[PDB]
Amino acid sequence: SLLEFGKMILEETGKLAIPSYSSYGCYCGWGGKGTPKDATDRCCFVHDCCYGNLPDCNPKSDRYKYKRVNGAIVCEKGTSCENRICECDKAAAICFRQNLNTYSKKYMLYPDFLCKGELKC
Ligand SMILES: CN(C)Cc1c[nH]c2c(CCCO)cccc12
Repeated sequence: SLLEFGKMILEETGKLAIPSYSSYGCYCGWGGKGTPKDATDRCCFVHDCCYGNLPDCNPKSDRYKYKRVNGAIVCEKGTSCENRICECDKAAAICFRQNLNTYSKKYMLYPDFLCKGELKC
């Protein structure tokens, strides 16, 4: 659920999900169109696509458990939807950490009309 995804992001990057990653670029947040603006936005695009592979799951409200083995994020065994949601979130969190160096505040509250073009998952 968003509760877990948020904690995961804070732990990884030191930034709070809202508002560092809730209105960033074209895909971090509501976002569903155009070309991702940068690497961080690409993390959100892939994350959206990952959720897209689970039509009968509810990633926003479905809660899962995960532990930290010294750095490493380890998804704990739950229902199959829970396990797959967790893997999607874990990947996004790592992708965010990996691209912290290029995160630009000029992409926060990014305008909708500038999200142009198209990209299939
Ligand atoms: C009520 N509320 C705050 C819902 C909400 C907060 N952050 C969200 C993200 C962020 C995911 C982008 O990385 C995606 C989809 C929904 C939400």
